[PDB]
Amino acid sequence: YPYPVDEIIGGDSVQSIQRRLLGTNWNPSAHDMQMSRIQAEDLFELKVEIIRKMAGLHPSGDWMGWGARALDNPRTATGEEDLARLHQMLDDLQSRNEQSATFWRLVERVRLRA
Repeated sequence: YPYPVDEIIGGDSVQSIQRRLLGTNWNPSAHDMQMSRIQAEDLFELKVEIIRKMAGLHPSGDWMGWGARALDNPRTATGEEDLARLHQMLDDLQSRNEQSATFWRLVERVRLRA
């Protein structure tokens, strides 16, 4: 796995995503810790790929500092985006770059440098 669990990219880390996945489960079993860690690693790796892509497509956006917040979903239980949806977003950016709906949606969401 390419990232230590405490390395922060775009304002998130594996550990911070795991904490969000755990939600109100303040005393999780070892089983729930394992499950949330595996899911958090998968989400983080994908988020980083999207954030790095957007950082170049959108230099005015503070992608490396705050990009993870632009990938939240207000309609999910944890606020994390669905894994398959993140894959769809990355495919859209890889296929169509700044001509994609994903590019424009993310440009509108993200905090700017200025």
